[PDB]
Amino acid sequence: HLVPRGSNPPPPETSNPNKPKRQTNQLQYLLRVVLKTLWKHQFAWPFQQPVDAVKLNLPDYYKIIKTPMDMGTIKKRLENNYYWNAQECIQDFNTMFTNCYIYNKPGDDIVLMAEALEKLFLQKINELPTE
Ligand SMILES: CCc1noc2cc(OC)c(NS(=O)(=O)c3ccccc3OC)cc12
Repeated sequence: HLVPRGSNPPPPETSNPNKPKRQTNQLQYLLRVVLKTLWKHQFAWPFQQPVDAVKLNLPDYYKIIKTPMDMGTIKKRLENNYYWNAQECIQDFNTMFTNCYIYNKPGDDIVLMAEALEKLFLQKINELPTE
């Protein structure tokens, strides 16, 4: 391991009692449809939890990525009704993807994984119900 255990940041928050939130049918769909389908995809597993820079030997990760996001966080945010609207959640997915494409080079296996999840994401977003 390039770096000691403990060198991960605290994960992104999944609750914030003073943050405004609302349940919308669009947020319900984000959980029930979008998250559940990407979650069980064969390429999801690197995205199901915060990047463990220690375990995975990416000691530079949190030098480069200052706004981390992952689908474990997003799943928790949806289940806990953290969001005010669908857009704040979509923002989280886009942040997760962009981080991957910033950190890695095009064609790297991790990027092909993210690209495939992103394709499916965008397909499922396409059918977002009207509020
Ligand atoms: C969002 C998770 C992530 N973003 O960028 C990464 C780069 C990684 O190692 C190259 C790893 N390491 S890994 O063992 O989880 C891994 C996953 C898929 C393909 C290759 C790979 O490690 C070489 C993870 C990420």
